[PDB]
Formats: sequence, structure tokens, C-alpha cells
Amino acid sequence: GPLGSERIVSLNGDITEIIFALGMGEYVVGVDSSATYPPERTKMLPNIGYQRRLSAEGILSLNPTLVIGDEAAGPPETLAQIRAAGVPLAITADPPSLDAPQQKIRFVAQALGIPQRGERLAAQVEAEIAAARDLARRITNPPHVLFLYLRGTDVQQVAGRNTAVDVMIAAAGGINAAADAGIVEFKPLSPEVVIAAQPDVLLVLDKGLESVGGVDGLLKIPGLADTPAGRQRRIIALDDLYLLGMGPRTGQALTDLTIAFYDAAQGSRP
Ligand code: HEM
Ligand code: HEM
Ligand SMILES: [Zn+2]
Ligand SMILES: [Zn+2]
Ligand SMILES: [Zn+2]
Ligand SMILES: [Zn+2]
Repeated sequence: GPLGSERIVSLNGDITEIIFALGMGEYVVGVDSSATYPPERTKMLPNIGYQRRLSAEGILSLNPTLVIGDEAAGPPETLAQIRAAGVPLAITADPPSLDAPQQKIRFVAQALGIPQRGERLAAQVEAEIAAARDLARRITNPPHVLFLYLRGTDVQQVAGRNTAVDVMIAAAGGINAAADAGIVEFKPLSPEVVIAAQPDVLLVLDKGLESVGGVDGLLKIPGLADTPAGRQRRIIALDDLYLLGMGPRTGQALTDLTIAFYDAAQGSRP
């Protein structure tokens, strides 16, 4: 008979999104800084710190019955205090792979004792990813795409291979132009990178684009105005959790990218 009441502290924005997508959001009592979806619900919840800089006291003072996160959660010394306090904790992998959404969904569903709801969500996410990949197969002339991580004019980084964004670009039928500059993971933007990449599409984050003054500011960054992207103002700005979370909205984000890439394939050059 007896029913306990679950008090979940979720350590990562993408895990939080998945708890809410499974229908269990009312049991979440604490979230990290990156947990911006669904924004109306997560803005109301106590903050336990950023996912990689978690407060042990911020988590434990919420008296959780369960703490759940994935490999981005840290530091290790905070996880260790959770264990030493005797609070149930589980952590899952989060590889840069189109299999990560399904794996994280099954992980959360099992912890919450709803494996059937989890199979239903994973099957839908996989169907949405399938549909975007089918649209991406229409691209026979794939555009060169450069992802820029921006944090004002001071910080300008490009993402190469072994990143979630690299996986998203390729599955949406685009070419990650950071390979042409040799880039693995995150590396600084440079005159040399821009010459070698000459992207057709500039892919950025919402906040990043705001932090440089919008499209007008971005194209004041040396070299960018004169790329094929810069010339046609072909800038795609997406929310960070949406583009890079590898969560339930992965198929929706792939569809937005591939639609944009298809247009660039037709219109960027000559
Ligand atoms: C692609 C993955 C990443 C995303 C989505 C991301 C996102 C963010 C966001 C949303 C902020 C706060 C808003 C702002 O800066 O205006 C931020 C700040 C920051 N990011 Fe990142 N970032 C990423 C990767 C990195 C990496 C790899 C580093 C370090 C090597 C880094 C270092 C920082 C620092 C130092 C701040 C400023 C913290 C503060 O001022 O309080 N970021 N980032
Ligand atoms: C969905 C993807 C991501 C989102 C939404 C996100 C969000 C944010 C936010 C809001 C901050 C500011 C936190 C603060 O200043 O206290 C931040 C900082 C940071 N992020 Fe991320 N992040 C993401 C992925 C990543 C990745 C992939 C890395 C590294 C590979 C990374 C490493 C960092 C680092 C080093 C900071 C500076 C804060 C610290 O050192 O504790 N993040 N992120
Ligand atoms: Zn339980
Ligand atoms: Zn994650
Ligand atoms: Zn190339
Ligand atoms: Zn859409």
C-alpha cells in the first residue's frame, strides 16, 4: 500500500528536461544553473550551483530522496559528500552520440520506476531523429558549417570533432568546417581558422550572439563579414540546451538545422 514522496535533485540541465518530459517534474526539488527547460517551471526551483561546480550543502539541505545526473556533474568531491550522507545517487554516461538521448531517457525512467513511459519517450525521440535524418538525405551539396562559442568579443572558440555539435552538424547533412583547420574539441578562432573554414553557415548560441551585439556585432569580428555566411548573413542562433543537450528535443533541433542547411546548400555559392 504505502506511498513515499519522491524529492529529486537533478544535477544537469538535460537530465532535468528529461524528468519533466517523462511527466515527473512535480517531484523535482532542486536544479542546477544549466536547467533552463521547461523555463517556466525550473525558474521556480532552488538552485544547487552549476552542473560542474555543484554545492554539496545546496543539494543536501533540500533533503533529497534521490539525486540523479550524468557524467558532466561535478566536482567529484561533491558527489562523494552525497554518498557519505547516505542519499541515493545515480550517474549516467553522456557520450557525443545520437544514441545519448535514448540512453539518458532509459536511465532516468528506470530510476523513477517508469520504464514503460521511458520506452514510449525514447521511441518518439528516435522517430523524430529518424525523420530529421531522412530530410538531411536530400542534401547533395552539403554546406560548410562553423560553430562559434562566443562570450563577448573577448572569447571566440570553434568546435571540432568529438563534440555534440559536431554530431548534430553531420547528422543534419552539413560539413563541420572546423576539420579544415585541424580542430579537435574547442579551439580559439583565428585569422587562419577563418581562411581555412570559409563557412557557408555560422552556427552560434542565442546568448553568445547577444553577448557580441547581435548579427551586426558578430560580423564586426575580423574575417567573418567576408565569409560566404557573413555575406548572406546566414547566421543560425539556437538555445544552448536545445542545440547541445542531446535530450528529448534532439530530433526537433536536427530538423531546424537540416532545414537551414538545405537552404544554404541551394543558395550560398556560387
Ligand atoms: C559548448 C558548451 C558550452 C556552453 C553551452 C557554455 C555556456 C555558457 C553559458 C550559458 C554561460 C553563462 C552566460 C554568459 O557567459 O554570458 C557561460 C559562461 C562561461 N563559460 Fe561557458 N559554455 C560552454 C563551454 C565552456 C568551456 C569548455 C569553458 C572553459 C574551458 C567555458 C567557460 C565559461 C566561463 C569561464 C564562463 C563565465 C562564468 C562567469 O562569468 O560567472 N565554457 N558559458
Ligand atoms: C547543454 C550544454 C551546456 C549548457 C547549457 C551549459 C551552461 C552553462 C552555464 C549556464 C554556465 C555558467 C555557470 C557559472 O558560471 O557558474 C556554464 C559554465 C561552464 N561550462 Fe557549461 N554548459 C554546457 C556544456 C558544457 C560543456 C560541454 C563544457 C565542457 C566541455 C562546459 C564547461 C563549462 C565551464 C568550464 C564553465 C565555467 C564554470 C565552471 O568552471 O564551473 N559546459 N555552462
Ligand atoms: Zn524512489
Ligand atoms: Zn548531459
Ligand atoms: Zn572542408
Ligand atoms: Zn522546428
